Amino acid sequence: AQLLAANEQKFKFDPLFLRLFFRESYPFTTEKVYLSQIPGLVNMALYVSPIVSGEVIRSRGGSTSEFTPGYVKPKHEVNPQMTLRRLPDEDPQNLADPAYRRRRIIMQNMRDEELAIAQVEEMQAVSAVLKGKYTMTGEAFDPVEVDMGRSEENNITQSGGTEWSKRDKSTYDPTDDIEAYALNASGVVNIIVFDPKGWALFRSFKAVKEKLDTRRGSNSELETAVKDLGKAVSYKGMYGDVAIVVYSGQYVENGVKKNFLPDNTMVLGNTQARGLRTYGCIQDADAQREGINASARYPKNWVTTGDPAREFTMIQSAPLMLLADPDEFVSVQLA
Amino acid sequence: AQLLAANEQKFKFDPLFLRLFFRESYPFTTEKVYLSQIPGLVNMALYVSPIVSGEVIRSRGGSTSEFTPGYVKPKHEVNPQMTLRRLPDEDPQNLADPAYRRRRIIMQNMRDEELAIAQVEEMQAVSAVLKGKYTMTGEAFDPVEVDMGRSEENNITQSGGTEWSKRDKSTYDPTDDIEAYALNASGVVNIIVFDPKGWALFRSFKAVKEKLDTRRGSNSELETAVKDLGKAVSYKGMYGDVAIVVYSGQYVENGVKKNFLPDNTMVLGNTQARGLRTYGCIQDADAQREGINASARYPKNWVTTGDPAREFTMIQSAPLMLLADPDEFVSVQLA
Amino acid sequence: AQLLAANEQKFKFDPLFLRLFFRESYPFTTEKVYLSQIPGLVNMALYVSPIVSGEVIRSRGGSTSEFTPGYVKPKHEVNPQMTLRRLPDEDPQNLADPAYRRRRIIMQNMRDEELAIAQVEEMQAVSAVLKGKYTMTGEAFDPVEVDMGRSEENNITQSGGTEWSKRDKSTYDPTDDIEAYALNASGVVNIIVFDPKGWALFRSFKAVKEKLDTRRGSNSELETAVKDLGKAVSYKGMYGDVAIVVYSGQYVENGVKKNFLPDNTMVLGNTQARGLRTYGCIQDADAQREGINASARYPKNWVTTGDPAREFTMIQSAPLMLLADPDEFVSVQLA
Repeated sequence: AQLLAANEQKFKFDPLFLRLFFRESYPFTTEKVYLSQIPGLVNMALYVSPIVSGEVIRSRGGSTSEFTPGYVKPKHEVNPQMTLRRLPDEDPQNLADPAYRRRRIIMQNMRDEELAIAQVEEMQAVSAVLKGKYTMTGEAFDPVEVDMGRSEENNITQSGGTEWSKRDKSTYDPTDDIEAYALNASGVVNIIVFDPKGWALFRSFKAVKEKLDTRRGSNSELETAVKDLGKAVSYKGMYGDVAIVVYSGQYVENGVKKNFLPDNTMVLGNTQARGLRTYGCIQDADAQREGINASARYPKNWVTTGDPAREFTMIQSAPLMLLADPDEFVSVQLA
Repeated sequence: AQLLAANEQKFKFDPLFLRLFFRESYPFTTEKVYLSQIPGLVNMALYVSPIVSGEVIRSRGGSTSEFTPGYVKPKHEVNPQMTLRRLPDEDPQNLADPAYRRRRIIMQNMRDEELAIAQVEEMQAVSAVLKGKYTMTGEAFDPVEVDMGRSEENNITQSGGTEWSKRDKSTYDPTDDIEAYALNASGVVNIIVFDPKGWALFRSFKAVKEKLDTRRGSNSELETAVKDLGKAVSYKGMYGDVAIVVYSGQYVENGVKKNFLPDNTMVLGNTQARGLRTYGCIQDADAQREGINASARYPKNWVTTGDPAREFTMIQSAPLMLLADPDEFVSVQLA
Repeated sequence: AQLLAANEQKFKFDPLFLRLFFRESYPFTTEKVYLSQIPGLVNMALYVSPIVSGEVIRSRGGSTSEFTPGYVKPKHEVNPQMTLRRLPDEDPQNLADPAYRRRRIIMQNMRDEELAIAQVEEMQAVSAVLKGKYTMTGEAFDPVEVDMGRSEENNITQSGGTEWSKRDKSTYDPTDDIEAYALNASGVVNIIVFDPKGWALFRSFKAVKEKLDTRRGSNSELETAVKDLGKAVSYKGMYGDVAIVVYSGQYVENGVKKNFLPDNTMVLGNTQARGLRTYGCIQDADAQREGINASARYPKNWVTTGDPAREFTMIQSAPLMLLADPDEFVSVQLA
């Protein structure tokens, strides 16, 4: 089989959430995850006279710790009936060699599952900032609930007497409403990312556009982060001191697509809300022998025999996407 | 005759339609086309338990996976009496020798036939993604039809009820219509290709003019693709968020030049579609003898005798320009 | 461990359907079964002009493709414990060597497995020609439907209108019904395979008994199949231009006998009806490293470790028994 060092991927394709909210990463050296091992936040100074030594500061963080991550693991065959994509300006002379073809196929595969893996921690963050509840289920999985510690005002839906859909589309000003939503944000609101169908309702108000600064160039760094995701994310403009993003990326189930966000929903938060990227041990006998129990991803290649007589490529990880302050975002289910 | 090494062109002049959507290519090592060998689409990661168990991900090609390549041969003769094109910086002195005469006329031929066949792949590609229907006809060839699988919702016709011509050119704003036609796109649209006639009635609205971006163009490296083949391809700027482009491509019929697209017909879709460039095998003795049947093009030359005591040059190809998801585009039948 | 040279079967138990309808066999090299690659039939040649360029035969036509094979892999074990089944007329002194008895028991083990896979293909074939539609399902092998394309009038039921039980066994004659069901046969019918208990009532009509001919010897070679499976094949005699046989074949379920023909069934068809014996790929990496992907059967023997410290025996296959023309038979459901 192939050596473990064959990990030539070097691609950063985090779908709009791992690349903006969960910059920090904390792998774990133990199977389960203990939340109480995060570094945490620090107090003021403990002002003291310069004659006596003071007390030592210790940061612990949170109370509940005993969580357990999901353990997805994609596995794939490399049956050399694979019709290789014709790389431009590649000589067909190398196409004769079975070894080059096999290496090409396994490298294509590695990309295949690396696109297959990103989605799970993607909707992990989606569920994180949608309600702050996280249920993980599945066959042969022992479903687990995760409570992030959210309040109920972070999930207010516009469902009263007056809604954005059943009022004036010309004279109403959505601002007063957006600050009414963002007042209980535990911080400055900075991202008002939209679901496109919901944005269709939002933009219907003209009062948006006479104040919508949709100048090219969000802030000169947001586009430096979002152009790579040219298929799923789009940037509208400035609503003054804040940015507007429309995201319609889709996760595909066994046979059909599905959008990550609920249709008529929007969320409020900030670009600097720190989010944890905790991972778990890789319970591979080989991994313990190579001291890589603490990592994010793990490739493997091996040749089985007898019943499934083939050779396979293997990935496994433990994503338990977390956010430091669940209440830093408020979710409005539009109506 | 000249050998197979006489393939020194290495020029990429595909007019805007093999470059924006079908960037990849899949030659086949079989006479027919099987979607089973197509990698297809990635799937979920399937939350599962630890090492206790594990199951293989298997990617299907759907139900229909049989197709007939569009195999075709242009033929030319090398009659050493044809008048040579007066290229610049071309010395007649090193042209008097028949050796240069022949090697230049054969090459000028070579070019004009890949130009014709390239027109052909573009024609079949636009036929496929203009409505989702697609057909394969030709004299001395059995008629063939291919269904891309386009949904009925992505073939909207403007003529029904509410056209664009009989509205007020000063107040009727087409942002509402473009958004209502882009909602059912199965993906955020960013390329808004127009036709030379249809663009006029669209742009006629004054509300369009002010919001239009024209400052040098600020989309992407697409400008590099546009300025190369700028003859039939025109670029205006940004619709606020998306690219506005007018295509005026032409193809040579029996004796008449005809536009690539019907006049009042618009295409809407993404800048990163997944488009297939499948090819059949090269059904001839020699290519099989060097085993290069899996390729886009095949040049070859000989001198045939007896009844046609003359020399001939062939190009063989077999395209079936194909699209994974027909529903990531919508066809607006304007009027 | 024994190699692939352990192929010593030479046993023909093709049960009355492989000799009579399924004469020709063809395994592919691609995973799916495409009918568009059958050799097809050949018609009468043409009287070509003496000295002229001729025509090349092109024997294709009829796609009807894209059917998936019925993969089956029954396992067995070679624990050298059981007393051998004493082979008639074999040298017994060499039984002292345990290596010989191992090489004998592996053969005996392959014998039962090939009997079982013949059982698989036989209830596949009978299920093929009784209604057309063929459903194959099982654990770890998802349900699969294969539709032959039989018209609704190929499965006439005697219960429709007048049954045969409420008929005089001393005055009524079944002839008119015979030609009535024989007209929509897409060919002459000369086989009337019966279910013996539903055929006793067929004999119950007096006219059948004397109208049946009992001259020793069939039309041409019908006894050839009869003399092989004498315990379950019987040839009753002649009915003018149609030959009467009764099949009483049975197969093992997990531990029990089941009959092949449902009680009240008659089938009418032609001796020369074309039925393919298609076979699928062998999904075994060893096959590709020996390039034996195109085969009907595949031996395999290896040694398992850790939990099941045993040695296994394997024959993997995937029959997809097929009819060129589903309307080539009439299955009258008696009543």
